[PDB]
Amino acid sequence: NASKLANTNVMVVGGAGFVGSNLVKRLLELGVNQVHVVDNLLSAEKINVPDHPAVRFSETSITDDALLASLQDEYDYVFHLATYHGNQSSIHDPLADHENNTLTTLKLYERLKHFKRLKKVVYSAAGEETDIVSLHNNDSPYSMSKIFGEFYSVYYHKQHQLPTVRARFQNVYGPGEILGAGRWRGTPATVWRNVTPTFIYKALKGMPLPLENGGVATRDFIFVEDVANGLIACAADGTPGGVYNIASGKETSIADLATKINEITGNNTELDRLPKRPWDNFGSPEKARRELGFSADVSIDDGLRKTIEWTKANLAVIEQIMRKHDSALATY
Amino acid sequence: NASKLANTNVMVVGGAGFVGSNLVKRLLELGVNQVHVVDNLLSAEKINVPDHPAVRFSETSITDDALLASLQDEYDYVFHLATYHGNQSSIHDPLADHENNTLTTLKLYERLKHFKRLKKVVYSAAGEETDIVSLHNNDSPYSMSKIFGEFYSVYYHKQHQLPTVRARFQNVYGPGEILGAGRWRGTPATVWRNVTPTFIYKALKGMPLPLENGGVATRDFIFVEDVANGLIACAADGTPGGVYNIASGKETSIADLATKINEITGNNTELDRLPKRPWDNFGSPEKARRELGFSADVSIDDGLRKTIEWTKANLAVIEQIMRKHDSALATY
Ligand SMILES: NC(=O)c1ccc[n+]([C@@H]2O[C@H](COP(=O)([O-])OP(=O)(O)OC[C@H]3O[C@@H](n4cnc5c(N)ncnc54)[C@H](O)[C@@H]3O)[C@@H](O)[C@H]2O)c1
Ligand SMILES: NC(=O)c1ccc[n+]([C@@H]2O[C@H](COP(=O)([O-])OP(=O)(O)OC[C@H]3O[C@@H](n4cnc5c(N)ncnc54)[C@H](O)[C@@H]3O)[C@@H](O)[C@H]2O)c1
Ligand SMILES: O=c1ccn([C@@H]2O[C@H](COP(=O)(O)OP(=O)(O)O)[C@@H](O)[C@H]2O)c(=O)[nH]1
Ligand SMILES: O=c1ccn([C@@H]2O[C@H](COP(=O)(O)OP(=O)(O)O)[C@@H](O)[C@H]2O)c(=O)[nH]1
Repeated sequence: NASKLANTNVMVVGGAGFVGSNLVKRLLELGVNQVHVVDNLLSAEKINVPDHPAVRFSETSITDDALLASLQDEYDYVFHLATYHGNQSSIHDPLADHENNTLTTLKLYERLKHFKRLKKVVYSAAGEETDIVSLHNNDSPYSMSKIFGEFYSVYYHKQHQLPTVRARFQNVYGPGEILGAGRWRGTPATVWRNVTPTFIYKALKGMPLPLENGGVATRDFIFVEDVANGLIACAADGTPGGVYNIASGKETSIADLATKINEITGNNTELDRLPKRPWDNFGSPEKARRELGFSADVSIDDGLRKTIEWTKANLAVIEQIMRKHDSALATY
Repeated sequence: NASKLANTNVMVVGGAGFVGSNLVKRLLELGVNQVHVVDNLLSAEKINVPDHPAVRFSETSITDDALLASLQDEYDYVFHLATYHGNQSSIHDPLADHENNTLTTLKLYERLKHFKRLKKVVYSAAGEETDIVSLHNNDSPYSMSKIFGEFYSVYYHKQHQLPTVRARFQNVYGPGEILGAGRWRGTPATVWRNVTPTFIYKALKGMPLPLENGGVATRDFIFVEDVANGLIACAADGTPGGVYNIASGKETSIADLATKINEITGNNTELDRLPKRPWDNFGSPEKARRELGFSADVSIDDGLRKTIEWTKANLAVIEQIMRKHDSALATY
């Protein structure tokens, strides 16, 4: 990254969220002058937004015309992390997705296009790096919104010199991701938002972890603190118009993820495991390493321990948050 | 195409426009039961929408929630031709483009997704056929909106079986395209909307045609009546989820276009021409021929004659329409 960020003014759109909150904490620790958090708490909890003399919090949508018109050219860096969480919610309501996942990026970039203090605008794009995409195998409106944000990022850079850097990451896990965070977004995935926190929660309650299909599917998990540092490196040193995978380069099967969670938590229950076959089943981190000196080196073992310790410490709070969706969960 | 369209109920979004109006006239002549024209007249004139017992006209945006909620499952075919006209206007105001070029397709498809009477939804996509696209060399928000409409067309077909067919065409010319049609959209291109009507207008006024760079650039022009028939063929016989170039397969240089316009009109003024060089400079029509039996066979010579005859007959009306933008044109 850098202390290029020291004493700077930063906006984090979506900064009350999982990746966002973690980014905000890291920015504060790097000595930034200001974080302007813009977040509508659609998929977040206000407890993730510090009450801090340096942290200004606008509890508004980044699509709000008044808010946009009120923005001043007083930012060195903008991190655009807002999204409509996530695939399942977006399928359920593509219009809610569009408002909070496509229009967000367009109206934000439209406001920022003539700002001159901006050094970098870092857009969380989802998951060497190529800039060719298929109309097919976009499984959700969410996936289309994310890709549309990359189209916008490239356009605004070429047309208006908006200094955009697209940061592609996926399968982020760690402290600050709260099952049930924010409003009901249509489906049980509002609760059960990703495999890692679902597994950690269930394991801490001594419950059998539900392995789907023997858990043969693999993912390149990345610890959230590495993602924060990756985003910061993109800001500091990322080439305007450019794109970087922020990735661990290491794949872990869901069976193995489950196994590790159970052993750390001491959850002594059965795992419906199966051997991975060739027909059962990722981005290279080399560009970010070479160009930004960035490496995501937190192992799945270290990362799971830190996540579990945080979950344990905050279990009551998380449980109380989850419970707000009990009646919608029963209706589904 | 077919008389598969005989006695059917059809909606034409954007049906007061250039391609739209021509499509509506051809539908009426093929004996359709109903055309529901939905058009906000943003880049169109109401004189292009017939007052007809069979033609219902909603002078509303297709994004209007009330209108969308009011739509009944009473359509056999939908043609989605609305756009924010065009590249230049979209650069000027990407937000106006988005509203009338991206959100249009999404909210339309969202309403139509559970309609069961629908045989085909034909989307005008702009310009064998591949479904791979680059984030680069999208010159405008318009170009991004058009591509986003293809993402949506593919998604809605795969997810909801919406029977979409993407019709890719460009450089359409002919009767019904009126210089200055609709509202001021920010730039002189509101008047001077395309090279062909600009040239025909100027030539009829005995003015030198402004050839840019000796006119070496070439385009595959297509007569609007061939485009209408191409759209109808897509509706009748196009494969759901699929895409077709609707194209002439013949390239004409702007110098040659200018030359032909001058000779038909008898405009006896100079042309700043240059020889085309290899470094100075299109979609195949074969898929549509093979699969739909569709061929765009109107030559540039025949098409220009028909267009010029229409322009001549309607010159006063067109001039009066153009004049509404005099004060915005002077301000630009
Ligand atoms: N977590 C992952 O593995 C993952 C993977 C790939 C990409 N991403 C991307 O990373 C970014 C952050 O995701 P996250 O996991 O922190 O999820 P998240 O839901 O916790 O964070 C998104 C934040 O955006 C906010 N938001 C939603 N609509 C808004 C609007 N209109 N205006 C302002 N804020 C709004 C939410 O309230 C939330 O705080 C997103 O862009 C996402 O697409 C995440
Ligand atoms: N003319 C060409 O060479 C060309 C080339 C490639 C693609 N296309 C595509 O063909 C289609 C028709 O283009 P055209 O040349 O007839 O231009 P056009 O401007 O004449 O027609 C577009 C129509 O859409 C209407 N419209 C705009 N916003 C609307 C909204 N929100 N709701 C309903 N209607 C709305 C306009 O009022 C207009 O009648 C468009 O999709 C365009 O992108 C045209
Ligand atoms: O309760 C769960 C939740 C998910 N998974 C698996 O964990 C993986 C999660 O993948 P990812 O987070 O990348 O998103 P997804 O692929 O599901 O869209 C998938 O293989 C799921 O089958 C599981 O076994 N049990
Ligand atoms: O008054 C004009 C208008 C345009 N043109 C040329 O005609 C072509 C029009 O191209 P097209 O319609 O496909 O759209 P464009 O390429 O301009 O975006 C371009 O080469 C222009 O330089 C011209 O010579 N004189």
